[PDB]
Amino acid sequence: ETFKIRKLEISDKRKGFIELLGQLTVTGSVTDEEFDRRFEEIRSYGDDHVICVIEEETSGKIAATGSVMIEKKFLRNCGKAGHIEDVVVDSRFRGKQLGKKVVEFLMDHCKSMGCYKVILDCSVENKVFYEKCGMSNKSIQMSKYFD
Amino acid sequence: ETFKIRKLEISDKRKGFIELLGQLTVTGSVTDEEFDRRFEEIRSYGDDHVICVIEEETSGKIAATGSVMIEKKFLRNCGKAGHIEDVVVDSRFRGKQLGKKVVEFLMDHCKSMGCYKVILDCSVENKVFYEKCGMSNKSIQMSKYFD
Ligand code: NA
Ligand code: NA
Repeated sequence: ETFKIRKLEISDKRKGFIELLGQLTVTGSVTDEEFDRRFEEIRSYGDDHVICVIEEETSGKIAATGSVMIEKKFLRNCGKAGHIEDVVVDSRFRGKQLGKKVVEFLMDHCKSMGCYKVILDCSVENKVFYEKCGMSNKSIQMSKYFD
Repeated sequence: ETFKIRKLEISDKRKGFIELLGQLTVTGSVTDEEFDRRFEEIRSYGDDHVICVIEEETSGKIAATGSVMIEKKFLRNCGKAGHIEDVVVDSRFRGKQLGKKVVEFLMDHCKSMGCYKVILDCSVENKVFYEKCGMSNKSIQMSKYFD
């Protein structure tokens, strides 16, 4: 196995991208039409919304992924914060240090865009993983689903 | 005292908006030029990035504020999640139920836009406040500042 890190491309709909997201949470059965629609809506944000993928070359499937959306604010001298989302590594490839590579790629992008911070939410069990990526836990997440 | 809830407007730079944000965290001394630049960059996102303010009428200053940025995803059938940010109530006006009004305004906007959830981060001490707004705490926030 060999791993290539890069951004999501429109052809990744045939490389198990949506299937890998399904290891994080419900995707539904996303059609090619819908995949392309939402790919172009995200591409429209340019550098303010980046999806990283790692492809495993032999299988030609996506092995890991993570996203970041840059939020412009008024505080912090009209600063910018990165929100890292949708980080998932295929269970087959856990222990291969792919999730760190994804997170670092997105942190590198946000530092380069002049963000003052990056944040993400995780389970209590995954705190120590993200501490290894230089992060700290000082707040909690609240959520409301419109189920 | 009388309170009017609405969206941020370009004239709010003269109504203590940036001063109120300074009760949450560092703003720096944001110029009118920079305020207008960043107001128009956020306005450009339309319904995908809403800032709510509550003005206290007698003083004509902003008494509370909160923001939401809608993130488009591929999971959840190409769903949308609302990220509520930058929620702050002037210390003078705490106990007047303004923060609930702000949060509910932003949740109402996200439900109307078809989001499947809304999330935000808070201190452990403020968990119970947000539980009163119908939210639940099941994850933690990790952060990295580029200080
Ligand atoms: Na923004
Ligand atoms: Na988006």
